[PDB]
Amino acid sequence: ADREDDPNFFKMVEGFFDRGASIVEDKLVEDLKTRETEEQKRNRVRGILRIIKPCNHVLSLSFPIRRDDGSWEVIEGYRAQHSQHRTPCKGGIRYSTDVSVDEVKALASLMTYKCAVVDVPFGGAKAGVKINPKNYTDNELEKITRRFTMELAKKGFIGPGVDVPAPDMSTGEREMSWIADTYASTIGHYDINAHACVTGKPISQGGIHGRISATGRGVFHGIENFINEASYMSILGMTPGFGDKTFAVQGFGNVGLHSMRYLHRFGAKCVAVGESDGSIWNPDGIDPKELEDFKLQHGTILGFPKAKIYEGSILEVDCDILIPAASEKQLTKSNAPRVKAKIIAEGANGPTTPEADKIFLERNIMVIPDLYLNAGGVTVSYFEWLKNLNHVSYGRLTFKYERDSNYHLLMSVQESLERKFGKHGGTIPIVPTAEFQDRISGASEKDIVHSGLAYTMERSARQIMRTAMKYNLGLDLRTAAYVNAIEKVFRVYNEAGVTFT
Amino acid sequence: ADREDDPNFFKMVEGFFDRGASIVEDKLVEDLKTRETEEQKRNRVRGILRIIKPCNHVLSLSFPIRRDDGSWEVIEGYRAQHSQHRTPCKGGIRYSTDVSVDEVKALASLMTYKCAVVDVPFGGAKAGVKINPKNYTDNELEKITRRFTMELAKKGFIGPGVDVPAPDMSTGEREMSWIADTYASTIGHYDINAHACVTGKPISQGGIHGRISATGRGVFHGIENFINEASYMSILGMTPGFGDKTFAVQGFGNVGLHSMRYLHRFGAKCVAVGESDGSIWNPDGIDPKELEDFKLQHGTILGFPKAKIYEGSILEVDCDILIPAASEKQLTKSNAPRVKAKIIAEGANGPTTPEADKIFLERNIMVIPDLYLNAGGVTVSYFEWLKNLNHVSYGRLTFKYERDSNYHLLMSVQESLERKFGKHGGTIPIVPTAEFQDRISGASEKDIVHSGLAYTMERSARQIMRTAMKYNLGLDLRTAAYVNAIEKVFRVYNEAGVTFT
Amino acid sequence: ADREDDPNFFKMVEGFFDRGASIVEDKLVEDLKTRETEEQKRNRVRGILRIIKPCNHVLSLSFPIRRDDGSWEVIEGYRAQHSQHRTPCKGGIRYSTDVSVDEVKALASLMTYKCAVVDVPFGGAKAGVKINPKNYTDNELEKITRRFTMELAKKGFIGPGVDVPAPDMSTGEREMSWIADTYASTIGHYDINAHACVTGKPISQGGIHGRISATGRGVFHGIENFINEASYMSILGMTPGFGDKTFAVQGFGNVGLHSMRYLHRFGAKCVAVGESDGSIWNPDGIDPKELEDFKLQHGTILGFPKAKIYEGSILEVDCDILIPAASEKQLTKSNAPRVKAKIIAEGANGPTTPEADKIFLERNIMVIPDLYLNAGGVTVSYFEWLKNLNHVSYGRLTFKYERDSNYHLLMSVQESLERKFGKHGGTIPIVPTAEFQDRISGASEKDIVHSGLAYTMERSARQIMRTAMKYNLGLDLRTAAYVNAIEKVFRVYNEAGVTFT
Ligand SMILES: NC(=O)C1=CN([C@@H]2O[C@H](COP(=O)(O)OP(=O)(O)OC[C@H]3O[C@@H](n4cnc5c(N)ncnc54)[C@H](O)[C@@H]3O)[C@@H](O)[C@H]2O)C=CC1
Ligand SMILES: NC(=O)C1=CN([C@@H]2O[C@H](COP(=O)(O)OP(=O)(O)OC[C@H]3O[C@@H](n4cnc5c(N)ncnc54)[C@H](O)[C@@H]3O)[C@@H](O)[C@H]2O)C=CC1
Ligand SMILES: NC(=O)C1=CN([C@@H]2O[C@H](COP(=O)(O)OP(=O)(O)OC[C@H]3O[C@@H](n4cnc5c(N)ncnc54)[C@H](O)[C@@H]3O)[C@@H](O)[C@H]2O)C=CC1
Ligand SMILES: NC(=O)C1=CN([C@@H]2O[C@H](COP(=O)(O)OP(=O)(O)OC[C@H]3O[C@@H](n4cnc5c(N)ncnc54)[C@H](O)[C@@H]3O)[C@@H](O)[C@H]2O)C=CC1
Ligand SMILES: NC(=O)C1=CN([C@@H]2O[C@H](COP(=O)(O)OP(=O)(O)OC[C@H]3O[C@@H](n4cnc5c(N)ncnc54)[C@H](O)[C@@H]3O)[C@@H](O)[C@H]2O)C=CC1
Ligand SMILES: NC(=O)C1=CN([C@@H]2O[C@H](COP(=O)(O)OP(=O)(O)OC[C@H]3O[C@@H](n4cnc5c(N)ncnc54)[C@H](O)[C@@H]3O)[C@@H](O)[C@H]2O)C=CC1
Ligand SMILES: Nc1nc2c(ncn2[C@@H]2O[C@H](COP(=O)(O)OP(=O)(O)OP(=O)(O)O)[C@@H](O)[C@H]2O)c(=O)[nH]1
Ligand SMILES: Nc1nc2c(ncn2[C@@H]2O[C@H](COP(=O)(O)OP(=O)(O)OP(=O)(O)O)[C@@H](O)[C@H]2O)c(=O)[nH]1
Ligand SMILES: Nc1nc2c(ncn2[C@@H]2O[C@H](COP(=O)(O)OP(=O)(O)OP(=O)(O)O)[C@@H](O)[C@H]2O)c(=O)[nH]1
Ligand SMILES: N[C@@H](CCC(=O)O)C(=O)O
Ligand SMILES: N[C@@H](CCC(=O)O)C(=O)O
Ligand SMILES: N[C@@H](CCC(=O)O)C(=O)O
Repeated sequence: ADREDDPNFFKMVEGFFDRGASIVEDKLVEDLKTRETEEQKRNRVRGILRIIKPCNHVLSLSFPIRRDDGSWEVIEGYRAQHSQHRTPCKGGIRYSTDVSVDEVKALASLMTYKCAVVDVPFGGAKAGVKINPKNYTDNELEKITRRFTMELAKKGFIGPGVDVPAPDMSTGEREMSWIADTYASTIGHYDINAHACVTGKPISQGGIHGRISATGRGVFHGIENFINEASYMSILGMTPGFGDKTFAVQGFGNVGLHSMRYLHRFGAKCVAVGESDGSIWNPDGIDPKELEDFKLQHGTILGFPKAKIYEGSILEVDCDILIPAASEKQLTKSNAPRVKAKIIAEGANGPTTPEADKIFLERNIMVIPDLYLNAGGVTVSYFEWLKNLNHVSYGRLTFKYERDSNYHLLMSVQESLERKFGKHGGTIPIVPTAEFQDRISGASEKDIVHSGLAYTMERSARQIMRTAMKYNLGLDLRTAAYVNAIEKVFRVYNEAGVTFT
Repeated sequence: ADREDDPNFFKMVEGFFDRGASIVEDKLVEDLKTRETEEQKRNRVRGILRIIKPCNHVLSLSFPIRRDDGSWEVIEGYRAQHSQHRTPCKGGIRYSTDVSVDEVKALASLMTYKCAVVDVPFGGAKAGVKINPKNYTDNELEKITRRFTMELAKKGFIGPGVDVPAPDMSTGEREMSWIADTYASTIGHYDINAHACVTGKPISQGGIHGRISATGRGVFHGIENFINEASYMSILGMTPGFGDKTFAVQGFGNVGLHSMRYLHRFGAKCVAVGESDGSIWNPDGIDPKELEDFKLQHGTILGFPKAKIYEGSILEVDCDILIPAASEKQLTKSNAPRVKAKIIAEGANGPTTPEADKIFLERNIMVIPDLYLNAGGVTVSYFEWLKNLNHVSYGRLTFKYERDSNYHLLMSVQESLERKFGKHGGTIPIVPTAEFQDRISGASEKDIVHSGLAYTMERSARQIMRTAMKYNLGLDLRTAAYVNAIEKVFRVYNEAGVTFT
Repeated sequence: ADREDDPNFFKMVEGFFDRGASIVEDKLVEDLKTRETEEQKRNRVRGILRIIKPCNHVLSLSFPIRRDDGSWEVIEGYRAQHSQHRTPCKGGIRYSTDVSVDEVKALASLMTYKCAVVDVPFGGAKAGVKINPKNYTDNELEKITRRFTMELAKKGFIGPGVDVPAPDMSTGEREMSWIADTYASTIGHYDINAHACVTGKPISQGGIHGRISATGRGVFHGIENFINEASYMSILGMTPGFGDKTFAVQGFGNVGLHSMRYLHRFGAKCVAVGESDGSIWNPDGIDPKELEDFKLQHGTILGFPKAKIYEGSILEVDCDILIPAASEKQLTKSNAPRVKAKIIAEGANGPTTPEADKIFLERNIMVIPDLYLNAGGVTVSYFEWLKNLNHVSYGRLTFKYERDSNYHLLMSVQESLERKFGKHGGTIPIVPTAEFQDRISGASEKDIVHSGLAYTMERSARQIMRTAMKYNLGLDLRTAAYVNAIEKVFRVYNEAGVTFT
C-alpha cells in the first residue's frame, strides 16, 4: 500500500461511477420520455443512480476452524453483493489479509459494471477470506473454503440462481472444486443445477475449457482491439500491431502468466515480470514457458537464469505496455508520473487510482480500464455457468451434422457446377480448406469459449470506442466504460417499478 | 455521545466478556476432565472463548424505498447474528441514526449473554435501520420495515427457526406487526410457524400478554431481588424494601414508562424523567399515569404541570435508584463521579461504559447489569415465541379442569373431615381463599407471563448472587453475570465437536 | 441360470473393473503430478479406485400393493446408486424375479462405466422390482410402478437432479409414462424440470425421438465401427462390411427387435431369434417386420411360418454375429466353447461371464463389450434428459434460419460466379443436392438423436480401439473399455478433494 494516494477502495470506484453518472445523466433524462417531463426525469434518474452505487448486501463471517495442530482459529470472511438487477450475482473469492469489507464492497461493485460492460447478465458480487493462504496447510485451506461455502450458502450468498462465486487472488480451480462439492453434497443436494453455483471449476467438475486462461486471453483481445486502431495509436505515437511491442506484467498469477503467454505468442515481447517479492528483467525478451517452468519448480520468479533480478519498481520498467495483474491501488499519485510506458492494460481489479488516471490522461498514456479488459474472466465463467445449466458438453448433439450438412452443402456446389459443365468440363472437386476442415463439424467447447470471448471483447470494445468518440473522452476509456455500464444497469431499474412497493 | 469516554461499543462488551473469561477460565479448565489434561484444557478453553466473542454473521443492507414525495432514498440497515449455539437467534430491531455495524455487533453479542443469563435458548442477534424515524411518515416507515424484512428474510436473517427479531429503540408493536405480515404473506407462506418469526407482536397478531411492559416489569423484579437482600443493602447503606426509595429514569420509552409504572406501584417515588429533549423534576413524586397522559397528548414530557423542567443532567439527579432506559454509553468516565445515587438499574442496553463501572465499584454504587435486568424483554418474547409454536392461547385446554379438579380436591379434604367428625361435629366447608378463587382454574396467559418472568428474574438473580459470592465480586454484578453467561454458552460448544469438521 | 459358472453379478463386474484397474494404475500414478511423488501416488490411486468399485447407496423396498382381487401383496424392490461423481444418477428399472440386490448392485455399477464409455455425465444406477410382470394385470402393474416411484422419490432415489430412471427388462414407455406422471403430479409438483426425472418416456410425455430403438441402433453402430476395421477382421478371418454376414439374437425385446431391424437393413441377415420359451431358425434369413407382426399378433416367436423351431441353444447357432439381448450371465465356462460364431455383440447387460471371456479370447472370438455397445440406450436417454431441460422440441427456433441462411449462402456462391462470368457465361444455378434438401433447414430432433448417437458410438469406439492398441489388449475390448471408464471416472475424484472432509 502507498500512503500519499491510498484512497478508500469502494469510494474510489464510486468516484469512477459518479463521473460516468454525470456524463450520461443528460442522455438518461433524454430518452426517458415519461409524462413527468421536467427535471423530475433528472431526479428519477439521480435517484436510481443513488440506488445503484451502494452495495445491496454485505455478509460478514467470523467462523471457527480447528487448524492442523489441533488448535482453534477464527476466520474472518466477507461477501458483498453489489447489485441484483441481474440474478444471480457473480464475482470471485479472494484470499488475502488485505481483505476488508471496503475492498470486497469495492470489487463487488466492479463486478456489477464489469458484467454490464461485456453484457453478462449477472449482478456484481465478491468475497474475501482474510487469511494469508501461504500460512495454512492444504488440509486447512480445504476445511476453510468448505466451511466458508456453508456459511455463505446458509445466509443465501451462494446459489446457482442467487450468487455464483469464482476464483480470484490466491484461489483457483482447487478452491472452486471444493465450493461445488460442499454445496452439491449438502444444501444443494436436490438442486439439479447445483454444480452451477460456482465457476472456475476444474474441467472434470463441470468447468469450461480455457477458463483459467480466459481472463488473460481476454486481456490479449482487449489490448488488441485498441492497439490495432491507429486513431488511438496516432494519439500515443505508436505503431499499430503487436509485432514490435514490449510489455511488462506486475504479478504472475492466473491473469499475469496468461496475459504474458497470449501476447508473447501473438507478437510482443515480455521485458519484466513482477511478483510480491521482486521483479525480473531482460530487454531481449522472457519466454513464458521457461519462466513458468521455473516458478513451478522453485516457487519464485526471482533468480531466473535468462533474466536479471530488477531492482526498482516493476511498474516503472521501460516498455510499451504495462499490465498490472496484481492487487489494486498500485499506480498512484506518486509513482504514476514515472511510468515510462504508453499503454496500461489493467488486468487486475482497479490497480490504478483516480489520481493516477489524471496523470495518465495528461501524459497521453492510454489506460485500458479494468471494467473492459479483465471481463474475460466473468465472460468465460458466464459460459461455464450456461454449460452447467445446459448439462451438455457443447457441440456434442450436432457435430456429425453441421459436419455432414456442410459436406452435403459442398456436394451441392459441386454437383451443380458439374451439372452445368457436363461430363466434359471435368469433375470439379469442392473441398474444405485446411482452415475449414478444423471447423467442418462446427462448434466445440474449445472454440465457443474462444470466439464467444473474442466476440464480446471486440463488440464491447467498440461499444466503448463509440462512447469515447461520442462524449469525446479520448483516452479516458475508463469513464467511457462506466458510461456504458451505468446506462445498461439503469435500463433495468427504469423499466421495472424499481422496487416492490 | 461523550468524548472522553466513548469506547467502541462491540469492544466495550468484549471488555465485559474478557473479564468474565478469566474469572471462570480456571473453573472451565477444571470441570473439563478430558483425556488431554494439560493446558490444552486451557487452550481448548481459550479457543472456544475466542470463538464465542466475535459475531458469527453480519448482514449490511443498502435497499431503496420510494419516499412519500415520489423520490427515491437508500436505507442503510444491519443485522448481526452474534452466536448460534442456540438457534434461533433472538434480538431486536433498532431505528436510529446512531445505528452502526459496531453498535449492532455489540447489542447482538449482549443478546447472546442476556439470553444465557435468563436461560432463554436463543443465540444473540440485533439489527438497526439507520433512520431517524420521526423524519418519515408512517406509510414510509411501513414500506421501510416491510422491505427490510424481505431483504433480511431472503439472506436468512429472519425466520422462526433461524432468527426472531423483536422491538427496540423507536420500534414497537406496529413494526413487529408488519414484520410478521410480510414474512407470513410472502416467504413464509407455507410456514405453519410463520408468525413465530418475530416477537413483540400485537396481541391480535400472535403476541403474548404483557410483552410491552415485560421488559419494565422485569426491571422491577431485578431491582427487587437485590434491594431485598440486606447483604447488599448493608453495603450501600440503604434500607431493605421499596417503601421509601426515590428513583429517576432517563428515557420514557417501553423500558422507561413501564419501569416507572412498576416501581411507583410496588413502592418507591419517581423524582425525575429524562428524554432526548430534557428532563422533568419533582422531589415530591411524579405519577406515571399523569405523565404518560401528558406525553400522549403533547408528545413531550417537558412542561409537565406537576413537575418543572430540570436544569442539568438527569443521570445526576439526587435519588436512590438510577434507571437509564435510553441509548447506550450514557454514564462515562466523566459524569460517573457525579451520579448522586446508589443503585444503577441498567434498563437500556449497555448504558454504562467500563470506566464508569470502575468509578461505581470504588464509590460503592451497585450497578445491576444490563444482562440480567432487561432480560425481561427477551424472556417474555421467548414466551411469545413458544405461544406461536404451541398455537394455543395458554391455559385454554385445562381451565375447567384444574378448576373442577381443585374443587374436587377441596371436596376431598371436606368429606374426609366430615367422614371423621360425624354429624355432631358439624359440616366443614372447605372453600378457596379470595386469592385462590382467582387461580382456581389455573394458569391463564396473563399469569404465566408474570410468574414465568417473575420466576427467572428470581432464579437468575440467585445464580448471579451465588457467583458474586463465590468468586467474591461483591457489587461487581456485571462480571458476575458474564461469568454465568460465558459458562452456559461454553457448555454447548464444549460438548459438541465445536464445528462440523 | 447356469450351474458351473454362475458367479456373483456384482463381483463379476468388479472382476472386469479390477482388470482395468491394474492396466491403467501405472498411468494413473504417472500423470498424477503431485508433490507426494512416491508409490503413495499409487496408494491414493488405490484408494480412489477402492472408493469407485462399491455402490454408494442401495435402497431396499417392501411396499404393499393391493392386487385386483382385493387382496394384499408385498412387493420387493431395490435401487442401487453406484457412483455420484456425476449427478444425476442414471439407469433403468428392471421387472423380473431374477431381481436381487446383487444383480441391481451389478447393473448400477455397469451404468457408471457405461456412461463413462460414451461420455454421458451421469453416475450409474439401476433398479429392480421383484415381480414376474406377466402375472399382474396392467392395472396392478400401474399401481406397482406408481407406488415404487413414490417410495423411491421420498428416499431420494429419483429426481431430475438426483437420479433419472429409464426402461429395461419388462419395462418400457408405459412404465416410464407412469413414473413421470406420479412425480410430476406429486412430489415434483413445483419442479419445472419434473418430467426430466425419467427417460424412455413416450414422445407425447416428453420423450425423445428414436429412444425405443436407440439402444438397438447403437448396437448397429457398435458392430459397424469394428466390422469395418479389417485390422480386427484380419484377426477374425472375416470380411470387412455387413453385406455378407449372418447373425443371431437371443431375446426379441427392445434391444433384440431393433438390433435385428438395424442390421437386416444395413446389410446382414438374421438366422435365428431366441426368447424365454425357445428359438426359431432359418438360414435363408428372417424378416424382422414379419416376425414382429407375428409376435404382436400371437405373443410368441415360436411357430413362425417362415422359420422352423430351432433344436438347441440359440447362443450356439452357427452364424457370424451373436447378439445376446436377454438377461445376463448367458455365455459361461460351459457353453462358451461351443459358440460357433465370430463376433459377440453384447446387447444385454453382462450376458457373458469372465470365464466365457477367457475362452472367447483364446478362440479368437471378438466380444464387443456391454459397456460400449448398448450405451446407445443411455446416450439417447441423455438426449431425452437435455430435451426436458431445454423445454424445446429440438430444431424449432432455427429451422427457417439455417434454411434461409443456407439458401442465401448458396445464393452467394452463385452471384459471385455470375459476377465474374458476366452475361457471357450464362446463369449458374447453385442448388442443394437431394441429400442436402433434406438437411436444408438443419437439425430436427430425429436427426440429432441419430447423428448425436452415431457420433459417440463412433467417437467412443475409437477411444476403445486406441486403448486396445495402446495397452495391446487385441480383442480384449472389454478390458479396453473399463480402462477408459476407470480413467474418466477417476479424473473427477482426483481433482476434487475426493470427499467432504
Ligand atoms: N482468476 C480469474 O479468473 C480473475 C482474476 N482477476 C483479477 O487479477 C488480479 C490477480 O490475479 P489472480 O487471478 O488472482 O492470480 P494470483 O492470485 O495467483 O496472483 C497473485 C501472484 O502475483 C504476486 N503478487 C500479488 N500481488 C502482488 C503485488 N501487489 N505486487 C507484486 N506482485 C504481486 C504474488 O506473489 C502472487 O504469487 C486481481 O485483481 C483479480 O481480481 C480478474 C479477472 C479474472
Ligand atoms: N458432478 C456433476 O454433475 C458435474 C457437472 N458436469 C456437467 O457435465 C456436463 C457434460 O460435459 P462433461 O461431462 O463436463 O465432459 P467434457 O467433454 O466437457 O470434458 C470433461 C472431461 O471429463 C471427461 N469425461 C467425459 N465423461 C465423463 C464422465 N461421465 N465422468 C467423468 N469424466 C468424464 C471428458 O472425456 C473430459 O476429459 C457439463 O455440462 C457439466 O455441467 C461435469 C462435471 C461434474
Ligand atoms: N422494547 C423492549 O422490549 C426492550 C428494549 N431495551 C432497551 O430500552 C432502551 C430504550 O427504550 P425502548 O423501549 O427500547 O425504545 P423507546 O424509543 O420507546 O425509548 C427510548 C426513549 O428514550 C429517549 N432517548 C433516546 N435516546 C436518548 C438519549 N441519549 N438521551 C435522552 N433520551 C433519549 C427517546 O426519545 C425515547 O423516548 C434501549 O436500550 C433498548 O434496547 C431493552 C430490553 C427490552
Ligand atoms: N393471524 C393471527 O392472529 C395468528 C396467531 N396464531 C395463534 O393464535 C393463537 C390464539 O391466541 P389467542 O386465542 O388470540 O389468545 P387469548 O389468550 O387472548 O384467547 C382468549 C381471548 O382472546 C380473544 N381471541 C381469541 N381468539 C381470537 C381470534 N382468532 N381473533 C380475535 N380474538 C381472539 C378472545 O376475545 C378471547 O376472549 C396464538 O396462540 C397463535 O399461536 C397463529 C397463526 C396466525
Ligand atoms: N431398453 C434399454 O434401454 C436397453 C436395455 N439393455 C439390456 O438388454 C437386455 C434386454 O432388455 P430390453 O431389450 O431393454 O427389454 P425387454 O425386456 O423387452 O427384452 C427381453 C427379451 O429377452 C427375453 N428373455 C428373457 N430371458 C431370456 C432368456 N434366458 N433367454 C432368452 N431370452 C430371454 C425376453 O422374453 C424378451 O424376449 C437387458 O439385459 C437390458 O439390461 C441394455 C442397454 C439399453
Ligand atoms: N411435458 C413435458 O415433458 C415437459 C418438457 N417440455 C419440453 O417442451 C417440448 C414439447 O414439445 P413436443 O410436444 O414434445 O414436440 P412436437 O410439437 O413436435 O410434437 C411431438 C409429439 O407431441 C404431440 N404433439 C404434437 N403437437 C403437439 C402440441 N401442440 N401440443 C401437445 N402435443 C403435441 C404429439 O403426440 C407428437 O407426437 C419438449 O422439449 C419437452 O421436453 C416442456 C414442459 C414440460
Ligand atoms: N500452466 C500452463 N497452462 C497452460 C499452458 N499452455 C496452455 N495452458 C492452459 O491449459 C489449457 C489446455 O490448453 P491447450 O490444450 O493447448 O488448448 P488451447 O485452446 O490451444 O489453449 P491456449 O493455447 O492456451 O489458448 C488451456 O485452457 C490453457 O489455458 C502452459 O504452458 N502452462
Ligand atoms: N399501558 C398501561 N397498561 C395497563 C395499565 N394498567 C393495566 N394495564 C394492562 O391491563 C391489564 C390489567 O391491569 P391490572 O388490573 O392492574 O392487573 P396487572 O396485570 O397486575 O397490572 P400491571 O402489571 O400493572 O399491568 C394489565 O395486565 C396490563 O396489561 C396502565 O396503567 N398502563
Ligand atoms: N416396431 C417397429 N417400429 C418401426 C418400424 N419401422 C419404423 N419404426 C419406427 O420408426 C422410427 C424411426 O423411423 P423413421 O422416421 O422412418 O426413420 P428412417 O430413417 O426412415 O428409418 P428407421 O429409423 O430405420 O425407421 C423407429 O424408432 C420406430 O419407432 C418397424 O418395422 N417396427
Ligand atoms: N474474480 C474475477 C472473475 C469473476 C468471475 O468469473 O465470476 C473477476 O473479478 O473478474
Ligand atoms: N430488544 C430487546 C428485546 C429483544 C427480544 O425480546 O428479542 C433486548 O435487546 O433485550
Ligand atoms: N436400462 C438401459 C438404459 C439406461 C438409461 O437409458 O438410463 C441401460 O442400462 O443401458
